[PDB]
Amino acid sequence: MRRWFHPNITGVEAENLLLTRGVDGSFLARPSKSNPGDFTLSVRRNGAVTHIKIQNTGDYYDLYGGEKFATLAELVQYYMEHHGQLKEKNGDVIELKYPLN
Repeated sequence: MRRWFHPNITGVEAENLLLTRGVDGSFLARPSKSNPGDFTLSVRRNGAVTHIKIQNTGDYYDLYGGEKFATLAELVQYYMEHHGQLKEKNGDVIELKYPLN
């Protein structure tokens, strides 16, 4: 739903927040600089932060592949509930565990 969304932050303030007040599995979503309109999930795992690109085609949201969603909040809820399905690049499963509010 809402509190893990941070309109207010840069990629670097996202890594700050997650490394000082996060734990592994902490995540937030934030507007993208790499492509406006889109958003990006900054996820903490193994002490580091990964940034995953969320596509907004204006017709649905996805992770440039995968299941399609009408809303951002629905995308994040599916991946919180469905633990094996978010994988970045090298098939590496990433757990969306603890929202960084």
